[PDB]
Amino acid sequence: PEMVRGQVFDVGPRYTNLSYIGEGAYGMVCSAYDNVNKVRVAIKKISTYCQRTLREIKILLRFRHENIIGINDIIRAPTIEQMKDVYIVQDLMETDLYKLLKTQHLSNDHICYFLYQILRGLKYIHSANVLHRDLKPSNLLLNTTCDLKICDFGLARVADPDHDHTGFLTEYVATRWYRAPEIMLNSKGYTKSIDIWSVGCILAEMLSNRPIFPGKHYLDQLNHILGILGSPSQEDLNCIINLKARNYLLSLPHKNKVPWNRLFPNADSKALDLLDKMLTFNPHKRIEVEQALAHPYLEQYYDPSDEPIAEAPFKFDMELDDLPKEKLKELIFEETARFQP
Ligand SMILES: *CCC(=O)Nc1cnc(C)nc1
Repeated sequence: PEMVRGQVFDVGPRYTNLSYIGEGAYGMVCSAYDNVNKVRVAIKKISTYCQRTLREIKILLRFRHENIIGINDIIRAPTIEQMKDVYIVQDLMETDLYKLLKTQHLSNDHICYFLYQILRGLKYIHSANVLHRDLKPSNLLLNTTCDLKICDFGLARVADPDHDHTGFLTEYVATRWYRAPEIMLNSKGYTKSIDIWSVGCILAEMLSNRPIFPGKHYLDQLNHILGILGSPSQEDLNCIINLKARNYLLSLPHKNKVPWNRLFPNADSKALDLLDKMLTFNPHKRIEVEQALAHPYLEQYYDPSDEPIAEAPFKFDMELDDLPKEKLKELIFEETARFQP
């Protein structure tokens, strides 16, 4: 079996000429030559498993969309007893939006096209009643021709708006700078509006190459958001019934709105109108994915007949959070069976 940086990376004879790329949310990621399809591919090693691995595999195997990364193949031992590592093989993409924004200024045309493809993929995900819940530049892959694919469904959930409410300062898992204000106030992140806020943050980041709300800890994230949107209105406060959340907001000094054209003096005006609508404080007033696609900023691309939806809503058969470790390993084994000879 092949080794990389002193660690086993056992992808069978189909995949050769490994090159170490880095670490991801799962572990070691390499590229390799696929001797069947005659292209280099990306392979990630997954090494007591995590429910996030099963979630990712089940979703990605069910989804089929141009702007969502697929799973091409899965490598594992032929039996549960021998199964230790699982390797997930995917299209090799030149880069991701995190790397690209650290080095490259985007033209307005690239911003527009990237945003289109993000929302086109998101339309499909939300049409399946799924929330990605960790949209951010590093989860947006790009090829040499700037085709964009959304990746990492490890924190995804089925939408559940009727059970979205929670108390003030409830802990949350998803990446801090991309969290909607309501996560810190009264929301579990079980509604589609959670993902639109992340997309808004990504749009702002494409406009300036800097994250718009770089909070350094949980409540600092909310104070960055309020420092630009300004104090919420009476009406938007009245929507927050929880007293600890409400009263926290009422305790703050008045903050003025920072106009988008002052933060982004080089931006297209239609881009800033759409940004405003995605970065709306009140999640009920926030624009939805289909409205966003229909916004004038995206008029060159918008074509709902070419923005497909999922054939059916997605469902987890069992509730993943209460499965023991043996049942989780057993389910991963079953979900990956279709790739065995
Ligand atoms: C979703 C994140 C991801 O898969 N990123 C990634 C990093 N490196 C390569 C080669 N492919 C994908």
